[PDB]
Amino acid sequence: GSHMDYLTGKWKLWYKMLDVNHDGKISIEDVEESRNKFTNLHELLEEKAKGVKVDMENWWTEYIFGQNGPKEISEADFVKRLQTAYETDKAAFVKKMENCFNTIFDVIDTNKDRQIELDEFVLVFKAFGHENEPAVTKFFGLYNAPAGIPIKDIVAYVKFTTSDNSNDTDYVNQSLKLVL
Ligand SMILES: [Ca+2]
Ligand SMILES: [Ca+2]
Repeated sequence: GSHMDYLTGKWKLWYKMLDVNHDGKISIEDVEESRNKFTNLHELLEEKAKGVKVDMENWWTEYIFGQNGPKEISEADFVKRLQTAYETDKAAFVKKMENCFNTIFDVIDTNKDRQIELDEFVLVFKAFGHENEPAVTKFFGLYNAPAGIPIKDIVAYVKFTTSDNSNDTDYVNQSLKLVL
């Protein structure tokens, strides 16, 4: 239904952000390119960087790939598995999406002040291959928190990945059509 058609569009858009190497699959080269450029661009040294790399890779294997999952994920396979999950238990699906973005936004939280500064936010996109800096910054401005968007803005990506309502004012859906 239309609930699903609007959601399918957001899920496909979210797939293109995750596919860092624009090859139509989610694979280990995506995990490696994103984690390597995240640590390098935060001026991290070898130990703290590898610890950040373990954290990034655990996020991918838990919330994207899934245990007992395929080695590579197409967009079709990605939307098929998210659709099946939403149809079987929506409440559980929302919780998993909450748990997902809670994990990643803590990685993005580099100073650990439990908020997402402008610098932390532009760099996760830059690490994930997205260099539209005026569009990331205008995206940041939409949340009226100039010096710090609190990490309970995973509720924005919860809306983006779980809401079935085409009427929502979704700043994530709006700005990712500009950044990527
Ligand atoms: Ca890829
Ligand atoms: Ca921070």
